[PDB]
Amino acid sequence: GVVAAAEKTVLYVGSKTKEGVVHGVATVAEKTKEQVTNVGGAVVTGVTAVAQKTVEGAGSIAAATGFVKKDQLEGAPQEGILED
Amino acid sequence: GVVAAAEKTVLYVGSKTKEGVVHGVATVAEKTKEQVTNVGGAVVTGVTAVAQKTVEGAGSIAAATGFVKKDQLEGAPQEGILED
Amino acid sequence: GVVAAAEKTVLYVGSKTKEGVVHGVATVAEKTKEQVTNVGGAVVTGVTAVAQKTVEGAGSIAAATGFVKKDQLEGAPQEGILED
Amino acid sequence: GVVAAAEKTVLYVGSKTKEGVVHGVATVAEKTKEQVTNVGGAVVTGVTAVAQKTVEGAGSIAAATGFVKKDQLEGAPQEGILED
Amino acid sequence: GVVAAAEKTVLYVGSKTKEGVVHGVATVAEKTKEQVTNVGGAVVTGVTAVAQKTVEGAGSIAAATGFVKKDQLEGAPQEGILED
Amino acid sequence: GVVAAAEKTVLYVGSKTKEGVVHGVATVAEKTKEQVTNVGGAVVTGVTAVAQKTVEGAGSIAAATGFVKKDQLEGAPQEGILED
Amino acid sequence: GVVAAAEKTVLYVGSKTKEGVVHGVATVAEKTKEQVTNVGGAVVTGVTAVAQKTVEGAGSIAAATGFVKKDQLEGAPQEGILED
Amino acid sequence: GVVAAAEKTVLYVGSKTKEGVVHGVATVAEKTKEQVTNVGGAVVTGVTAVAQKTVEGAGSIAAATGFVKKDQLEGAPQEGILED
Amino acid sequence: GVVAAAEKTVLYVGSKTKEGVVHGVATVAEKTKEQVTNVGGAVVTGVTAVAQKTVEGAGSIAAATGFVKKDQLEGAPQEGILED
Amino acid sequence: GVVAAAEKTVLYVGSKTKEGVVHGVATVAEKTKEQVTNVGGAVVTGVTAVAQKTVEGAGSIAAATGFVKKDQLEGAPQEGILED
Repeated sequence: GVVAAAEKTVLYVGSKTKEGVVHGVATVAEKTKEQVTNVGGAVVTGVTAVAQKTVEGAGSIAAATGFVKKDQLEGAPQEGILED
Repeated sequence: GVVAAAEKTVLYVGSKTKEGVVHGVATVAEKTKEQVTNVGGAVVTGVTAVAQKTVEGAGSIAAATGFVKKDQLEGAPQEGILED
Repeated sequence: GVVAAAEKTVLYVGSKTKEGVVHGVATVAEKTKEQVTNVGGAVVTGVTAVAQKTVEGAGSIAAATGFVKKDQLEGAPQEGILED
Repeated sequence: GVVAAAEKTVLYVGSKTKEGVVHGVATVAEKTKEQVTNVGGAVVTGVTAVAQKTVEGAGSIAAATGFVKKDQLEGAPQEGILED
Repeated sequence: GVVAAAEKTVLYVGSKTKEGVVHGVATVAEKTKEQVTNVGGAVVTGVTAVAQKTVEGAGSIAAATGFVKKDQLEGAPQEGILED
Repeated sequence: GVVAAAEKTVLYVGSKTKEGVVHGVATVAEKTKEQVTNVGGAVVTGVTAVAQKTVEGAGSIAAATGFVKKDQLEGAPQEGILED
Repeated sequence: GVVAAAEKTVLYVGSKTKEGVVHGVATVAEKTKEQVTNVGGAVVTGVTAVAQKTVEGAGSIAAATGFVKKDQLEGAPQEGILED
Repeated sequence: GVVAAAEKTVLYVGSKTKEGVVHGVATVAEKTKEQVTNVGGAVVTGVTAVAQKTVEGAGSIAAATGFVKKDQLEGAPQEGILED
Repeated sequence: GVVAAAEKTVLYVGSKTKEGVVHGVATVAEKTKEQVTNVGGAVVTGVTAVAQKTVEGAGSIAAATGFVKKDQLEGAPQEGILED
Repeated sequence: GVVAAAEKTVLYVGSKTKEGVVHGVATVAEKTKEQVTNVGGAVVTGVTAVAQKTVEGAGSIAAATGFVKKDQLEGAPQEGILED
């Protein structure tokens, strides 16, 4: 793996790794408006400076699935009515 | 793995790793408005400076699933009525 | 694993690892408004400077599931009526 | 594991690890308003500077599930009526 | 495990680990307003500077579940009426 | 000056002023080193969250003058010798 | 000056002023080192959350003057010798 | 000056001024080193979140003057010798 | 000046001014090194989030003057010798 | 001046001014090195988020003058010798 060896008989020996890293982030937001309206699904908004490492599995960042329907032998409606 | 060895008979030996890390983050938010309205699902908003490491499983950050329906042998409605 | 060895017969030997870490975060929020209204699901908002490590399981940060319905042999409604 | 050895016959030997850590966080919030209204689900808001390590289980931070319904052989309604 | 050994025949040998730790946090909140209204679920707000380690179980911080309903062979309503 | 008047025959009348004010300050300092060496002058360091108001005089914050020499009818030496 | 008057024949009349004020300050310092060495002058360090008001004079915060020498009809030496 | 008047026969009347003010400041400093060496002058470093108001005088923040020499009818040396 | 008047026989009347103001500042500094060496002058470094108002005088922020010499009827040397 | 008037017999009347103001600033600095060496003059470095208003005088931010010499009826040397 990540090994460092020196055999003396100034000196520098080094091994370094980086996986899933986020450095310096600077952000300014002044006059922001955000509306979210959902009825029967999934919504993901506003994800900033996120890091991850997964070894023996599934890695997911900002993932949205509306719905999972695995039935066996009723429906699944959604109704976003808006009027004026 | 991450090993460091020196054999003397200035010296520097080093091994270093980084997995799932977030450094310096600077954020300013002045006049922000946020509305969230949901009826039958999932919503994730505003995730900042998050880190993770998972070894023998599934890693997920900011994940939204509306609903899971695994029945066996009724429905699942949602109604977001808005009027004026 | 993470090992450090030196054999003498200035010297520096070092091994260091970092997994799931968040460093210096500076945040200013001045005039912020937030509205949340949900009826039958899940909502996650405002997650900042979070770190985790999981070894033999599932790691999840800011995860939302609307509902799980695993029946066997009624419905599940939601009604967000708003008027003016 | 994390081992450090030196064999003498200035010297420095060191091994150090970090898992699930949060460093210096500075936060200012001046004039913030927050409204939360839920009827039949789950809501998580405002999570800051949180760290965790789990070894033989599931680790979750800021997780919301609306409801779990595993029946066997009625419904589950929710009604957020608002008027003006 | 975490071991440190030295064999003499200035010297420094050290091994140190950190799991689930939160360092220096500075927070100022001046004029904050917060409203929470729930009828039949779960709400978690305002979690700051929290650390945990779990070995043979499930670790969860700021987790909300609306309700668990595992019946066997009525309903579960919720009604947040607001008017003006 | 700052006056407020109301003449009735909900009401709000208000006059407010702010001069030399410092609001919410959050600061974290983790591993800081500072060396100061002076021989014949003035040094000012590390001034944070300071406010002042002066009306009929001179206002000064973090002011350094090396020396004032107003003689009338010897010298003024300084010697910062450093060696290795 | 600061006056408030109301003439009735809910009501609110108010006049308020602020001069030289410091609000909420939160500070964390973990591992800090500071060295100061002076021989013949002035040093000011580490001034935090200080307020003042002066009306008919000179206001000064964290002010350093090395020395004042107003003679009339010897010298003023300084010697910071450091060796190794 | 700053006046507010209302003449009734919801209402809001307001006058407000701000002079020399500093709002929310968030700062993180992790591994900082600072060396200062002066022999015969003035040094000012590290000034943060400072406010002032002066009316009939001179206002100065972080001002450095090496020296003032107003003689009338000897010298003023400085010697920063450094060697290796 | 700053006046607000309303004559009733929802209403909002307002007058507001801002002079010399600094709002939300977020700063992160991780691994910073700073060396200062002066012999016979003035040095100003590191000035952040500073505000001022002066009415009948001279306003100066982060001002450096090496020296003032107004003699009347000796010299003023400086010697920064560095060797290796 | 800044006046606001309304004559009733929703309404909004407003007058607002801003002079010498700095809003939201976000800054990250990770690995910065700075050397300053002066012998007989003036140096100003690192000035951030500074505001000022001056009415009947001279306003100056980050101003450097090497030296003022107004004599009347010796010299002023400077010697920055560096060798290797």
